[PDB]
Amino acid sequence: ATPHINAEMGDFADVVLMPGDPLRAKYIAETFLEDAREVNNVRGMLGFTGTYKGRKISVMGHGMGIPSCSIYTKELITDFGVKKIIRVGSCGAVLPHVKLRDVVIGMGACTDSKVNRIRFKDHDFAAIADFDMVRNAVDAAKALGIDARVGNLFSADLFYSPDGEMFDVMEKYGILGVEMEAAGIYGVAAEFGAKALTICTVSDHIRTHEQTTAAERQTTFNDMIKIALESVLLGDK
Amino acid sequence: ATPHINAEMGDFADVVLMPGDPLRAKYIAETFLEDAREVNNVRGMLGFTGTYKGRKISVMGHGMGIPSCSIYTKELITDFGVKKIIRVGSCGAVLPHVKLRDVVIGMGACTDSKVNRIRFKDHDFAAIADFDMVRNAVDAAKALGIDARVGNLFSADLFYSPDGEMFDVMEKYGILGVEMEAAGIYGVAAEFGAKALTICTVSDHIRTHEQTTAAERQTTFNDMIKIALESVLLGDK
Amino acid sequence: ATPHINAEMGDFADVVLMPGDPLRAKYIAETFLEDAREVNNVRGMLGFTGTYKGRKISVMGHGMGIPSCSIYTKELITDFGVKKIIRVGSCGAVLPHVKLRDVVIGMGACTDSKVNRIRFKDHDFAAIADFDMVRNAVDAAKALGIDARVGNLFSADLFYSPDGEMFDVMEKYGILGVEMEAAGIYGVAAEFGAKALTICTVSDHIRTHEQTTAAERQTTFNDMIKIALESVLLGDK
Amino acid sequence: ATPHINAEMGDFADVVLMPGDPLRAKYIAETFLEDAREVNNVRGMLGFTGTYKGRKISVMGHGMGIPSCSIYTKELITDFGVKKIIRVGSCGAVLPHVKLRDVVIGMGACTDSKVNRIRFKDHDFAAIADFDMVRNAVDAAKALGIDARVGNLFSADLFYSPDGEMFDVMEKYGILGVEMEAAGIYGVAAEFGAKALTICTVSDHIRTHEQTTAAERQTTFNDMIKIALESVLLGDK
Amino acid sequence: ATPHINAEMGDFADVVLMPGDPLRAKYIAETFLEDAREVNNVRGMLGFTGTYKGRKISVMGHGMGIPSCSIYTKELITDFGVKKIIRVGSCGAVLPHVKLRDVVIGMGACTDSKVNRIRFKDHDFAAIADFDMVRNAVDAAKALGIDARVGNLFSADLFYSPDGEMFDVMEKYGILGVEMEAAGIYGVAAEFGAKALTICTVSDHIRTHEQTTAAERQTTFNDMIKIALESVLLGDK
Amino acid sequence: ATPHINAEMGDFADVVLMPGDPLRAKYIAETFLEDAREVNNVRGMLGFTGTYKGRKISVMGHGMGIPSCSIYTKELITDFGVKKIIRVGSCGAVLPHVKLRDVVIGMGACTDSKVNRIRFKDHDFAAIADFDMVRNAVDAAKALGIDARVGNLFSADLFYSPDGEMFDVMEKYGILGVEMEAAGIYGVAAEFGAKALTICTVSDHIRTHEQTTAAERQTTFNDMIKIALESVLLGDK
Ligand SMILES: Cc1ncnc2nc[nH]c12
Ligand SMILES: Cc1ncnc2nc[nH]c12
Ligand SMILES: Cc1ncnc2nc[nH]c12
Ligand SMILES: Cc1ncnc2nc[nH]c12
Ligand SMILES: Cc1ncnc2nc[nH]c12
Ligand SMILES: Cc1ncnc2nc[nH]c12
Repeated sequence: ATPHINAEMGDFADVVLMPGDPLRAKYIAETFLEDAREVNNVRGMLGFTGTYKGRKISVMGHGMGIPSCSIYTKELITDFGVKKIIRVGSCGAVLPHVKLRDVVIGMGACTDSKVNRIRFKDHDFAAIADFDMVRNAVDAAKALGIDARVGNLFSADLFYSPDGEMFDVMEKYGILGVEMEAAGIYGVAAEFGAKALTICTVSDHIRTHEQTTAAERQTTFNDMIKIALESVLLGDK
Repeated sequence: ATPHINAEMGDFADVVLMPGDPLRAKYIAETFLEDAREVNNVRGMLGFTGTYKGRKISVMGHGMGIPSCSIYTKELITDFGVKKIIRVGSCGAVLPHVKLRDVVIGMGACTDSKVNRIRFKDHDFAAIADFDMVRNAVDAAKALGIDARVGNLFSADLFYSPDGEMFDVMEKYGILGVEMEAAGIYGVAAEFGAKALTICTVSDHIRTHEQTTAAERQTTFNDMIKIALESVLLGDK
Repeated sequence: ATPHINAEMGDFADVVLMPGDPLRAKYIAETFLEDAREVNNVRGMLGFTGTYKGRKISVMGHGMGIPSCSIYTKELITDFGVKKIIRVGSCGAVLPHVKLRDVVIGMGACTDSKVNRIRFKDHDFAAIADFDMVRNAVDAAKALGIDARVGNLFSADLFYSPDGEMFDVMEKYGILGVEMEAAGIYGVAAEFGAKALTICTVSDHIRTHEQTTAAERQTTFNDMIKIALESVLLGDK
Repeated sequence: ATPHINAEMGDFADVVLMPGDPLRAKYIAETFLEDAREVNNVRGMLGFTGTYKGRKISVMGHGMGIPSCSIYTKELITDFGVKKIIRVGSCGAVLPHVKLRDVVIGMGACTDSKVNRIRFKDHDFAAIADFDMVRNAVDAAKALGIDARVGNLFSADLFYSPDGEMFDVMEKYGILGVEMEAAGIYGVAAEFGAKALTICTVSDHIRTHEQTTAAERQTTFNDMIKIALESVLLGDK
Repeated sequence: ATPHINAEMGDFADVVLMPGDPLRAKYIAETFLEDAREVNNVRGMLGFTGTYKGRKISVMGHGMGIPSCSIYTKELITDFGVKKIIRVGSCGAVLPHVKLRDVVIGMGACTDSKVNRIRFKDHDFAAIADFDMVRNAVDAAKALGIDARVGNLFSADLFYSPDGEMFDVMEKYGILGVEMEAAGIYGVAAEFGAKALTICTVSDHIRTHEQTTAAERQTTFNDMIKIALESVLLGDK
Repeated sequence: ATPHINAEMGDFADVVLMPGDPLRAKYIAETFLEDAREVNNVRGMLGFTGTYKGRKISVMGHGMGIPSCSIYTKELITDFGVKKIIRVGSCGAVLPHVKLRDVVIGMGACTDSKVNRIRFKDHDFAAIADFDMVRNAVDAAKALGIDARVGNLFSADLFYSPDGEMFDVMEKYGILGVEMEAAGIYGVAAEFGAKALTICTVSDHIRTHEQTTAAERQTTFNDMIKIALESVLLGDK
């Protein structure tokens, strides 16, 4: 057991999907995992382990923010033998052509945070995902007939940022989506030798100002989850 | 209802106690509040509103890290008329003379986060608590015969910091406790026009390594909650 | 004798009031101290030690700017056993509701100086005053029927700042007064193990431009000195 | 015609291969392209356009350092309609498990340069390559029986860096190779909406300097060019 | 009259020598100027105007630190028609070969301060003296048979710096002397269109740890002053 | 022989002239030096040694950007005993009173590069030329009836800077010319104990782009070389 996870080695699979919302983890466990057992509830950060098409898989919330997901992923990698982490969340759109229900894969992640600079002698550390995991995700989305956009995400420390001019910048440099963990998770993965990937569905559009709500929205969220789950299956083969 | 809180203007008191852990907010509602009523459960961030010796009070977790509490404190302040936020949590100590279970009042909060620099044109913004709130807490503590140090806290972005030596710097400058929120909450308070104070219980020494133990946790934690609740009363008078 | 103070251990009281202007230190010695004795004149930075209602007190100018007062406060603390430093000066206001002659207590001090970043590994060090000293001053002020705001000051390196807009940022974050020392004095206090507090008289509005006028200066200045001197008494009791 | 490219729109292909040394550009043109025609001589930075298996392609040296290649890549993107830039060169390794002559694909590029911060409001921009180009290169390498590693490169501003401890950091964070352009080219591509990729062959090892014959170097360099060239064909399919 | 100088246009010469110590200004006025009249005493910062070999010359203290000298030089340049400022002070040695009684001329000045970054969009502004003034100084020293070293000075914000490793750095890059104003004065000169120069005599040796005291020491200080005075005479011709 | 210079100690003179474009190096050698012998061909960066009025002198292109010239200047200083480096090239002007073909001597060089901060503990290093070399160049220019301006140059990392407002800043602070190497060469020279100078001729004007005939350009370029060459002779005297 670690400070934020009350479980023991073996309780988690070597791969863990991680949404920001713990309630979302329970939703993933019951919707896609068979024989899912809760392996953690500390601070209400629900974690589950089960199987997908016979493969052992875990899913657990990481809370909101780089500081939050950093603790959890680190504890998973160094104390529970987790070798892969796939964040599955929502991001805000900045690019006009990126429509809602578009699955976004963060090959890289820009950031507002100072954590990677702390780690990298105040230089620029390019926070990137594991290449194979990105490829597995793209191929899985393909097999499912889903159009995935691979590019840069932006991990912000302030969901309510005082600088709105930054969004024009993110747009100029092609940032595909804005969220709050990717850069943090990739920094932890590189620091402790594991692999990570972040997948997002666009729920908000800071461009055309139009969030999402319909059966269609929830269908895209599940597609993302399937992409994540199927991508690990391809990784095993 | 805001993006992370499903409640309506009026569901919250004008003062809100906030621990990091949502499960603690619940325990506080059940232990110190009468007519406890759950006003939010989005993302499992349990929020309660009740009464303490006649005063309307609210208690809701804020999650871990500056990005997490910044979201909640902001939404409470701008959409629920919350005037005062009182963070009640745990912190690690760096000063040898600061022993476990000690109660620390964060008059100020240092940080390695970039949030305030982003707000303050990259200059040094002194993240400070509201003076009256600090004084109220100091007084409530004396009335309860409890010792309470007043000074600087350090809000870290990385619980698992790769910069060990920074703790020597914290010690040299008198940091009373190491946590992960104060500086963010104080930043938001100044930005959105509210008042805040962070009270922390010394859960361990970053040096010695002695995580919370036995039933000591409850007494001290209850003392902190007692100090914060009473301080709110002295504040009204 | 230190490099900038020709005095000997014992020439100074354990508490020292310090205005920026050396000529003010003299006026204070003559006006409020009995048995006033000049203990330093190096670089014309007049220093005095006398008695106030029986208490041994010292008053010496610290010059203008963080680099200047850092030198003096440091030498007093490390070579003359000075335990408490109380800066008593003037400040420009940025908040419309803060009017001229207002008395401000710097609980905290923001700055655009790099001194604290150099001390704090380039992180954010919250330059704060000693809590008891702030409280003593707030009380001394009430006993004198004087209004005194408590909050953040901004210590600027450039009196003639080429960044006008920064004042809007100061206003937005509630800076009560703009001066040029607080943050440095608080930094030195933490570094060398002493206590400090900065009290300022609002000499004008950075906006309106209304430099000190008539005999109002003397009354208010004397009120500030009265508040600082009395605060030292409440401190001993 | 631009400040450093004396040619007209159409003279270059929509895809440009760029070696560090200009001499290599002429070699590439006469060794792998057919019907090559010179298109630029300014500053001795030779430029060539021709075909590889029917595909129109251009090659030209980009010089050493982020500033040099930023000039050329920018002009090609905005004035000659270039859509893809592939830098082909050498790099030094810091990882023991990375051998000389190993082919490294830079999915991302870290850097100690300020060009990206100046572009990104002083935040962390993750300088990444175009994902499809990365996979094309990996698949082309596989088809040619060549082993290819994908990950981070480090673009140094100083070949003779005053800091030797930084190499330990690079190793700790998995940097595959050290060179001097990638982060700059990726920044430029992002700024002007184009795609870029950097492929390097491990020339030396900052570790234990091994040894390679001019013959072995020849083979490796041609493998890198074929990879690059075949990757372009895969991209078209 | 300006906020820190109680004088009127004409009271100062268009050239002003400035030592840090106001008492030193009086020493210069009486030792080298004929018919010297005090033109300022605000805050005890003595200023004088007289003639040297028939030329109108002024001398005035600037206090200690960039923040201090910035105010004074700015007020002199923009309100008293001063076109030239020559700081004449003392500096600490860092280079072994730079002996005591060596006259140092700061063609440039490095710094710890953030003031020039505030002015220069956070970039590197090379704080330099006016070339002609440097040349006049070198020629004047020559005519007097004095060996002047021209190079870089280092303007520190902290006379008592917490980082001693910086001195090795200053030494590695050939900094000839350490003081506290040059960089500030050069920033003001460039900002308001005037010319400045800083001349120093080495009084302390942070290398061999040996200050200076003798008739010889005071002879070198006067040589520096003569150099400054004679250099302006050459400037007029 | 070094990584970028295939020559041996003695092949170069203790003084090296460096133009941006390598083609210019061959021109300088056959137009102003006698008995010239090639000493380097690596990467097409031609090197030559010979004599000018009996004085041994070398010339070789340094490429574009701080990173490029830093490599070459460092190797020449540490491996070929070079004592003086004179960069001769062009620059863009931002000051209206600075006309095309004007000769500019860089006593100092500002920059937006991080190389000097990385070298100087993140402080402001004033990248300055060797004073004697500056005066030699000014005197040589005078002797040749050429007008020469002395002051700051700005070494940009990005020829195509995203910020256009910075040019206003440069103008406000008197920058005489914009180029891309000076600050880097001065940094290197300071690091390895050598002397450097940068001389530029105003090629274009970021203001109103005027016009110059290839003939006028020829004349101006030769004037700059003579200046440089004659300045070396003056330095020897
Ligand atoms: C609109 C917005 N801004 C910042 N971070 C976000 N994550 C999701 N949506 C976001
Ligand atoms: C090491 C550390 N960092 C931040 N918050 C903490 N609480 C307890 N220990 C902590
Ligand atoms: C503009 C300004 N800056 C710093 N200190 C001051 N006191 C009065 N006005 C001031
Ligand atoms: C140390 C270093 N820096 C930059 N590029 C390189 N290629 C090989 N070694 C290198
Ligand atoms: C020793 C020392 N350190 C820092 N600044 C100084 N000015 C003069 N002497 C000095
Ligand atoms: C804009 C710019 N940047 C860098 N070097 C230059 N030479 C001429 N113009 C230039």
